[PDB]
Amino acid sequence: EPEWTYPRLSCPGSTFQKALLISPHRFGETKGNSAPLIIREPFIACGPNECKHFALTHYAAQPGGYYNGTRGDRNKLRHLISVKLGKIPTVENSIFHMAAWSGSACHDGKEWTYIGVDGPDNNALLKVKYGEAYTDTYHSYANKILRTQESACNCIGGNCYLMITDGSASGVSECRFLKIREGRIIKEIFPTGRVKHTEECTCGFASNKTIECACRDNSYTAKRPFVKLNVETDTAEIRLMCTDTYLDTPRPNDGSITGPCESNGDKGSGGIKGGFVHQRMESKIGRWYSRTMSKTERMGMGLYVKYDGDPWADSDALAFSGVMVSMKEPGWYSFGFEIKDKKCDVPCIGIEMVHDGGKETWHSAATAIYCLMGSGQLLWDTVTGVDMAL
Amino acid sequence: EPEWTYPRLSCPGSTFQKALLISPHRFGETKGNSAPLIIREPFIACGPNECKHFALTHYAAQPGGYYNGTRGDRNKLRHLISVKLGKIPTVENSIFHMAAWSGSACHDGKEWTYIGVDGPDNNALLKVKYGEAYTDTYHSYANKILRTQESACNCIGGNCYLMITDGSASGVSECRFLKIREGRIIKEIFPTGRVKHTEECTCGFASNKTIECACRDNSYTAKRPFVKLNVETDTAEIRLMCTDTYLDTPRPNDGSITGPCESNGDKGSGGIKGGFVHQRMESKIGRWYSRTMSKTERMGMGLYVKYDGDPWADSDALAFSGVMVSMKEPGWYSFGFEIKDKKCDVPCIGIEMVHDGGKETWHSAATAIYCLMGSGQLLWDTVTGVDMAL
Amino acid sequence: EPEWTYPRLSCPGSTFQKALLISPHRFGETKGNSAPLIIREPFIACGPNECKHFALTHYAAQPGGYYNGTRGDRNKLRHLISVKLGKIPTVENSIFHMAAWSGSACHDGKEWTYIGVDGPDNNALLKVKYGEAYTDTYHSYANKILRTQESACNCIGGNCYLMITDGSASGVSECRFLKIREGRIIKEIFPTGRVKHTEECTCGFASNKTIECACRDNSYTAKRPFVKLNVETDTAEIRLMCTDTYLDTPRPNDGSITGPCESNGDKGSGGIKGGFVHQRMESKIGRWYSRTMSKTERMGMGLYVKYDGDPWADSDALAFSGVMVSMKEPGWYSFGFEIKDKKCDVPCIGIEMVHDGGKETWHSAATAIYCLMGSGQLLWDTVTGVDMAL
Amino acid sequence: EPEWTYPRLSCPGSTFQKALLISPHRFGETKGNSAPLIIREPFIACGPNECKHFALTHYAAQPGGYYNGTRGDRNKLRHLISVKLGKIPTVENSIFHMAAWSGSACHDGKEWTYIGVDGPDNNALLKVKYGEAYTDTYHSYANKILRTQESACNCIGGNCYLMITDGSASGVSECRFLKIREGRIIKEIFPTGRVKHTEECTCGFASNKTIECACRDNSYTAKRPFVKLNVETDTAEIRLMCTDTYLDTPRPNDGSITGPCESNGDKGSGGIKGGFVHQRMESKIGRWYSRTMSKTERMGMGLYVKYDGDPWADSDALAFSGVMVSMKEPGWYSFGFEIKDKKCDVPCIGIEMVHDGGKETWHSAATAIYCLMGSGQLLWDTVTGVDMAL
Ligand SMILES: *[C@@H]1O[C@H](CO)[C@@H](O[C@@H]2O[C@H](CO)[C@@H](O[C@@H]3O[C@H](CO[C@H]4O[C@H](CO)[C@@H](O)[C@H](O)[C@@H]4O)[C@@H](O)[C@H](O[C@H]4O[C@H](CO)[C@@H](O)[C@H](O)[C@@H]4O)[C@@H]3O)[C@H](O)[C@H]2NC(C)=O)[C@H](O)[C@H]1NC(C)=O
Ligand SMILES: *[C@@H]1O[C@H](CO)[C@@H](O[C@@H]2O[C@H](CO)[C@@H](O[C@@H]3O[C@H](CO[C@H]4O[C@H](CO)[C@@H](O)[C@H](O)[C@@H]4O)[C@@H](O)[C@H](O[C@H]4O[C@H](CO)[C@@H](O)[C@H](O)[C@@H]4O)[C@@H]3O)[C@H](O)[C@H]2NC(C)=O)[C@H](O)[C@H]1NC(C)=O
Ligand SMILES: *C1O[C@H](CO)[C@@H](O[C@@H]2O[C@H](CO)[C@@H](O[C@@H]3O[C@H](CO)[C@@H](O)[C@H](O)[C@@H]3O)[C@H](O)[C@H]2NC(C)=O)[C@H](O)[C@H]1NC(C)=O
Ligand SMILES: *C1O[C@H](CO)[C@@H](O[C@@H]2O[C@H](CO)[C@@H](O[C@@H]3O[C@H](CO)[C@@H](O)[C@H](O)[C@@H]3O)[C@H](O)[C@H]2NC(C)=O)[C@H](O)[C@H]1NC(C)=O
Ligand SMILES: CCC(CC)O[C@@H]1C=C(C(=O)O)C[C@H](N)[C@H]1NC(C)=O
Ligand SMILES: CCC(CC)O[C@@H]1C=C(C(=O)O)C[C@H](N)[C@H]1NC(C)=O
Ligand SMILES: CCC(CC)O[C@@H]1C=C(C(=O)O)C[C@H](N)[C@H]1NC(C)=O
Ligand SMILES: CCC(CC)O[C@@H]1C=C(C(=O)O)C[C@H](N)[C@H]1NC(C)=O
Ligand SMILES: *[C@@H]1O[C@H](CO)[C@@H](O)[C@H](O)[C@H]1NC(C)=O
Ligand SMILES: *[C@@H]1O[C@H](CO)[C@@H](O)[C@H](O)[C@H]1NC(C)=O
Ligand SMILES: *[C@H]1O[C@H](CO)[C@@H](O)[C@H](O)[C@H]1NC(C)=O
Ligand SMILES: *[C@H]1O[C@H](CO)[C@@H](O)[C@H](O)[C@H]1NC(C)=O
Ligand SMILES: [Ca+2]
Ligand SMILES: [Ca+2]
Ligand SMILES: [Ca+2]
Ligand SMILES: [Ca+2]
Repeated sequence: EPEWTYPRLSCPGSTFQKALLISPHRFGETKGNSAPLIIREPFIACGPNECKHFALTHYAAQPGGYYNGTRGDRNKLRHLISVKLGKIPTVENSIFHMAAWSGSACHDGKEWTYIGVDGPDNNALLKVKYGEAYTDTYHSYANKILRTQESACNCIGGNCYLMITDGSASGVSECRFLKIREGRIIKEIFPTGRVKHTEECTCGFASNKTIECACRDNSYTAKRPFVKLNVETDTAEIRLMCTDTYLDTPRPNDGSITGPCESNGDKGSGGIKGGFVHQRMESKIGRWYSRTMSKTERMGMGLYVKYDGDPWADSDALAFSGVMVSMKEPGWYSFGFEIKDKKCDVPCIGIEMVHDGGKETWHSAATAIYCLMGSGQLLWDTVTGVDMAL
Repeated sequence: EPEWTYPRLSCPGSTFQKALLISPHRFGETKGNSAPLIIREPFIACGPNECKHFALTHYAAQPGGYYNGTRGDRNKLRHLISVKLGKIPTVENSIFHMAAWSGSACHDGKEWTYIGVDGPDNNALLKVKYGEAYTDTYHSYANKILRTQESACNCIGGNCYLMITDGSASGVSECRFLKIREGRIIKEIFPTGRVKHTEECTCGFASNKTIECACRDNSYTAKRPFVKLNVETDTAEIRLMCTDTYLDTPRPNDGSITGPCESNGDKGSGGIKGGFVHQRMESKIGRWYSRTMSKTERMGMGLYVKYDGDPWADSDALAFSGVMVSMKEPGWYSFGFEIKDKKCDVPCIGIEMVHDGGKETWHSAATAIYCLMGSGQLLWDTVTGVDMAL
Repeated sequence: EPEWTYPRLSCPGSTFQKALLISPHRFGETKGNSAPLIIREPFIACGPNECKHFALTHYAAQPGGYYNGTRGDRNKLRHLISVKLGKIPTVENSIFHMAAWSGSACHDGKEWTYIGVDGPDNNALLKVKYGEAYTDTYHSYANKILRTQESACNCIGGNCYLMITDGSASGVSECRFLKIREGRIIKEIFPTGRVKHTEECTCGFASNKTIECACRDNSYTAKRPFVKLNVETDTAEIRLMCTDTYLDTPRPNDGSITGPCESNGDKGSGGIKGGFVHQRMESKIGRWYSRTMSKTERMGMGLYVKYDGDPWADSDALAFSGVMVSMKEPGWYSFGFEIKDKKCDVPCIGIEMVHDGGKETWHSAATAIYCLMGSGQLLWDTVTGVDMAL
Repeated sequence: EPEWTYPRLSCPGSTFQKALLISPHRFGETKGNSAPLIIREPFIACGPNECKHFALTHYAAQPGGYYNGTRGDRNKLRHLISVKLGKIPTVENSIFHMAAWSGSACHDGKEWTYIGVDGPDNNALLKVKYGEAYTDTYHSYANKILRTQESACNCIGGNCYLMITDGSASGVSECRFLKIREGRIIKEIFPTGRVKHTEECTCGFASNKTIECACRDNSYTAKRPFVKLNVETDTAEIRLMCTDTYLDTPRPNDGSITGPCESNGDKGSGGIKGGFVHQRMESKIGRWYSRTMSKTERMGMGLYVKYDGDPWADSDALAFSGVMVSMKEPGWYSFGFEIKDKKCDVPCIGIEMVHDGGKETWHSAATAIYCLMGSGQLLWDTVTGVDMAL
């Protein structure tokens, strides 16, 4: 019989390495006979036995004749799909969980919870599934596009925690946290602090008592807002990441934002979902982050790390760990997830690599995975190997 | 070991919402590489661990060369098929249960029961299959196209109840109920009351004591015949629904059929199978129905609910719960099924959205899913997104 | 924990009915995107939990460019493949058990045994697999094409019995029986009686003590040789089926072979594998057989039945049960198999329907299934629905 | 719960026979609708319930547009993949374990261990994965293409032994052995003796005490270096095989290398990985090897055996056990693996049959399987049946 699940100490290791590429569109050419789903916003969640690869499909394959509109975001056809990690997400392999143009998922130890937001922009609806059953919803509270993590949610003792948000992308977007248990919302958590704009949060456990998320401010700053959730007291505070190594895109030169830690600075309009995962140690806490190689475009992806301290107060640059994606390749969304080993947890970062040929062709993505493994320096970058002309 | 299942209290919730679209022909294009089966009359039936998506195929794929005939109903090629709900029903994903040009299925908590009618129009044969084995048959009794539900049948305590009917579709078709147990028919129940013409009943549990069916008079009325089946005494009775919200298609204007409740009215000729599903609470029962948005065409699909009362006597209009399919998309057969959550049941409605381009091109169908979830109003509607020309 | 398996009493029923068609080539057209394996000699075997559909593929799909040679029999590419019954045997769905141009399989209650013969004609080799492991072989003893049942073998108390044979197709072919236990040959059984030519035997249990097979004489008679295996004493006798209803193809007019029961008669050169399954009752034994509608070509397929008596001595015509395949459709190999219901066994007959366009096109087959179900007369025939020009 | 596995006595048997052909490119034609992966360096590794078929893909299918590069070895796209043995390794059937341009895997009785080396030629990285989790890494030690077995590694009592090597392939490559446990490297074993150049060892258990490896000197000899690894003391020693039946390709004429056993000889430059597998009896051990039928080209594959004796000292020619691939078909890499039967182990040899049409067309491979089964001589040989022009 299955127990609830808890964050365990991390596995030993001092560096990340290239783990695995999932590039479906290597098989999307017209010469071929394969049918990979057009997707975006991939993310991964692992339970005690499998890891699932999730995405939002446009309900189209390549090749096909429904490309037109695949470079949009919300519509009545977007679905949350998954396959077992390491399987190519195709028409036959994928499972379609629910209609949703925004999503999340997480395993509590007994069951999968699936999260999908759909509906009209002025009144969207967060839906929840526990296994195969629809169990609860949540309503827009700002009437300006309710949306969620695009990342794994996080469960502890059967309590699953989920960031949601609502409000103008180019203005105020106050996020809330949901406390979900066996598919049903049992508490809403309103953060305090710097709440102006928080979205597309990437959250993991820093401890058995705290969740941390690095988030996106699409409006005011290239600093990432940084949430701290206290799971023992069901309360949350958000302050900007003080680090000179600004993690959003677009962004100014590192350390060029003058003033106190909460200062917004410039080139802070727009943003990108960023990767963040915890290395939990006995007397240490490892914080691993990812950001675009370009300060302006979605190209390349870098790995950064900082042990200990307070991300709210420390202005120190993050340590640069290595190049995961070269600047000559697309570097879009990235996310954190952990694989459950037998006795310990393995932290990993995934990378969405979008094939963008403009609005006059199909628009989709591959997923690069990096994971904490062994000692040394990160050794090799990743390429999609896709030529969109085929 | 497993035990027999019984209807449970429904899960908490106040409105339906868009769950899931299964739209195989989104990958049905010449430009592509997939092979979705040409099907019609879909329905869903869920068990303690799996929900299954059934349909009647024509034993052809799109694209393919065997379109001719796919706009017909009965032939030697038709087979009851299924995929796990959420999977695209393609040549490879599908499983072929039996030859059938009319079907049903249901889980008793121990095993799947599958039901398929095939054979000549003047001597059809209902076949029962329990798991992998074929176990019993029922004979035509009117020699006018013996036929069954096209929706999930209903199992309580190992006993599965099923509507069957036989007769001219422009005249009399007195239906019967079969009591099946572990694949074998143990009692025929002959309903009393308004028996002139019943078919394509959508049935579900109103309690541990009563099964209710909303049906189709293809001959005499636009009101749906409404079966109450007492499961304790194995007796059944039919009267027409009194509600001014007439549920068949075609139909006249709401509340325009004058006279006592049993009055047939104008626009009786013709019909369509309608969604019906139960919401079982503490000491009240909600009844959820679906009808096409057009009075005469198979376009659109609206949701309606009515808590309590006797459906044989309540002239009251049903409450309009929302638009599931717009008047600009096809709305064909609809059906009710329930999903099993950990401790309670989730009431759902499925809509068949047929792609119809005439007898000179392929003729298949998508399936839209709406389920009780959360509170509020029903928000978004469903399109199939299919271009029948691609 | 699993027990060994034994023949149980049959399920009640007095007639066969059309159960299920598996016609992969409905999806083989060039307009399509599917890839069904080119196969022949299909057969089915069921264990306590699933039923597997077996065949010998030419290691080619349709469409493709390896048709040339698919109208042959033995080569270094022929394999024994299977899928779960009701699944279309395609390149992806099928599993490849072993190289073999002749085969058999059966479940003992704990495990699958697979049988495949390959090698050169003058020295072929019978191979055995127990689950995934190759466990034993058997050698040609006549150097003239060692070959086997093309049908399910039969297990009792963990002992699986298998017909094999060797020798000229147009001359003498003395069959032997193998006693196999957990993948290894533990006894060879040499029949006595009329041993001149016995091949492609279709065997089932007539009792907990006897196996009966109806076989093919390709050389001397259109009567089917009829084996009786005694499982309590590991001994076997073969005599010709005395019945006027000659079951082989080609064949003379019924009852036209004058003389004693063992008389060969004419039109007895050549032959066809014929279907045969037992209806085991308390005080009765049902023997169900199938034979071509044509007396000369492989067209149509008929169902016959006789209760009780001695098939060695009785000259009475078999009772005609109905037309399974019309004479306007191909009727090639047929076979018997039983599905295990919960408390009882269900007898069924399968029919190989070859698409034969000559040697200048592909050459493959679909499988029609009929099964004992309910009372009355067999109601409907089967068609492949395939146009080989597509 | 499961327990650790140990080598068991082999099953009874005296000769190998043709088991199974996996030839994906039989469905690789333009005329068709399949998508087999372009792979090379296959190998098999079996566990207590499943046997897995591994390969290194180039992340492309046939037909497809990414042929260019598929005749190379190392690039960022290469991934270790697998299907259950008997399944066609296509885009949909496959699972992508990790990025790797050199690989291995093995089961300890509790879990799969997967091994993949990727990275720059001058700083490769071996990655260890235990089930779903990445668990450890090993670094280049010569900065000359760290690389591993390309065959199953070897687990006894939870300890998995693996050969790795690093060095110029036209010079020195002193190999090492890694002792892995539950994904983690717990000891490096540095072999003594003839260490000049070892690589691509094919390893297997000779007893509960000793692992034996037949390897490849790509530089100095056509004799195979032969590792004896004592598993009790974790020490290893290498000397060359003395047998006149030299096993590398290219090679000179048998018994033409004159001198003591350690003598290198002519035609040392170049090499190929060879099949090697153990047959463990009461108190004797058979050693089965494979070598290409041509002295200089990668054509054909023959089987050889030698019961007992010391392979470091036995000048005796090995007994020729048969032709598996004719001199008219490709014979590339070969490898040994064992299948687990109920109470004993089944020794097997796998052959890589590469389809080579030059650097201007696709470059992939089939896999032939031979296993110990029954007695006699080895009968039939294997073709792949592929036309590289289709
Ligand atoms: C239609 O009819 C069926 C059959 O009667 C009803 O199903 C039963 O529903 C009741 C609840 O109404 C169930 O009783 C409960 O069982 C709980 C344990 O879960 C399992 O229990 C056994 C094994 O322990 C299993 O065999 C079974 O399948 C259950 O899944 C108990 O924990 C509960 O007891 C607690 O609750 C109350 C106080 O709140 C008290 O009884 C106790 O003091 C205790 O605190 C509870 O008794 C019963 O198990 C169900 N049986 C079956 C076969 O399903 C349907 O509810 C009914 N539908 C209606 C009425 O709409
Ligand atoms: C390499 O090393 C391993 C570990 O020592 C050996 O594996 C053992 O092999 C022996 C046989 O040589 C096994 O002993 C036998 O166990 C049988 C039962 O099967 C299971 O037993 C237990 C549970 O009962 C399980 O834990 C285990 O995994 C087995 O699968 C017994 O029935 C046998 O006993 C009978 O046989 C003889 C007489 O013939 C007597 O011992 C008894 O009187 C009795 O009649 C038998 O003892 C042992 O279980 C194996 N262990 C493991 C962990 O696998 C390998 O054989 C060895 N390889 C070599 C030597 O080549
Ligand atoms: C916070 O989450 C739980 C809080 O209890 C921690 O998990 C638990 O960890 C303990 C020990 O780490 C486990 O207890 C036992 O440990 C002994 C060794 O002393 C061992 O022999 C037993 O077999 C047993 O495992 C306990 O089972 C485990 N529970 C679960 C559900 O995992 C967790 O480590 C904490 N997270 C941290 C510290 O980051
Ligand atoms: C020949 O095969 C076996 C020979 O024993 C028969 O199967 C066995 O049948 C008996 C009864 O049919 C089963 O015993 C028990 O029956 C009682 C009822 O009296 C029931 O309450 C028990 O639960 C139990 O089932 C026995 O279990 C069963 N064994 C197996 C392995 O199936 C079989 O019926 C014979 N075949 C014939 C007669 O055709
Ligand atoms: C809706 C606001 C938000 C910020 C602009 O848009 C996101 C940015 C997009 C992006 O930056 O690539 C992709 C996301 N799919 C989108 N989210 C939704 C719900 O549409
Ligand atoms: C045969 C009577 C019945 C009522 C008109 O026909 C149904 C009409 C249906 C319809 O109105 O679309 C299609 C159904 N598939 C068909 N059922 C059968 C068994 O043919
Ligand atoms: C080899 C003798 C036998 C009788 C002519 O041939 C069978 C007849 C063929 C047939 O009658 O259709 C098909 C069988 N695949 C074949 N068996 C083998 C092993 O090739
Ligand atoms: C790099 C040294 C080694 C020996 C020549 O190369 C091998 C030659 C092999 C060969 O001879 O065909 C192909 C192997 N895939 C390759 N291995 C790697 C890691 O590239
Ligand atoms: C459809 O089939 C009928 C016969 O069944 C045939 O007469 C008709 O021409 C076919 N239609 C087309 C468009 O080919
Ligand atoms: C293969 O790729 C190289 C560059 O990587 C390119 O120069 C060459 O032309 C390509 N070959 C073909 C046949 O296109
Ligand atoms: C698709 O783009 C076309 C241009 O090809 C444009 O006319 C239209 O806005 C879009 N239509 C749909 C259905 O997406
Ligand atoms: C296939 O048939 C061709 C004719 O197209 C003939 O030349 C030859 O005998 C056959 N070849 C193979 C490889 O089967
Ligand atoms: Ca920003
Ligand atoms: Ca009507
Ligand atoms: Ca004959
Ligand atoms: Ca050499």
